[PDB]
Amino acid sequence: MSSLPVPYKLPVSLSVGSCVIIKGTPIHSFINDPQLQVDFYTDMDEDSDIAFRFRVHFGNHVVMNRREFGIWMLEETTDYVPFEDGKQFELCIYVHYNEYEIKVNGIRIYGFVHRIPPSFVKMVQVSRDISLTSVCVSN
Repeated sequence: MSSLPVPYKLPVSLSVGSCVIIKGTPIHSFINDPQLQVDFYTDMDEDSDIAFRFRVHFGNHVVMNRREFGIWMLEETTDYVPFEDGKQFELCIYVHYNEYEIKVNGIRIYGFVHRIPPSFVKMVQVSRDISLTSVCVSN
């Protein structure tokens, strides 16, 4: 009604210089392990490979990884998660030549190096404990 379906699937084409911009609000923040997940898939089904998963445990940490043929690779984390319960955030994922750069409300929190070319990404999926207002791919 007032927000997009979650989980949400958007077909995309990414190039160097692209930015995936997600606007939403953390909800259910009183539960034990509230989360946000963003997956960059290489095809339209959820069994396809994942170039980049960004999984936030709100108030705790972010875990990032890549899946090929069902197998997860080298996991990366940071405890820098500057979201606010019940307040809208702007999550920007910039596609650079060498990495995805993740900014939360304008502040870089991480850079995840490409394991496969970002041009291989065909779909972005947003899931878990958010209300989702908008998603798009800019430039």
